[PDB]
Amino acid sequence: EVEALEKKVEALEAKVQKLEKKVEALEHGWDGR
Amino acid sequence: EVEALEKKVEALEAKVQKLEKKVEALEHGWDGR
Amino acid sequence: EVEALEKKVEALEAKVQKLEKKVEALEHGWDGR
Repeated sequence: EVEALEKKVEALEAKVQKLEKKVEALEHGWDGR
Repeated sequence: EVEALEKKVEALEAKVQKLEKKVEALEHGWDGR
Repeated sequence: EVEALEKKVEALEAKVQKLEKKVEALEHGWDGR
């Protein structure tokens, strides 16, 4: 498990980082969005 | 721990998938949103 | 690993909770957003 868990957590971290950026752009209205 | 960790990661994956869909709908403006 | 995994999952849970709130505010248009 622990190896599989490591991979899924790393996937999630990448996805959470991208969502934070997208949501921060939506909240601030960057680039006319 | 490892059993608890598995459950929380699975919860997070579901939540991250729903957030991606919602944010992709906000970014693309689907359905007048 | 398992200790490191616990910390990253906890970080992710906090971040996912904040994103849910922000996205729910964007979807519902709370506070004129």
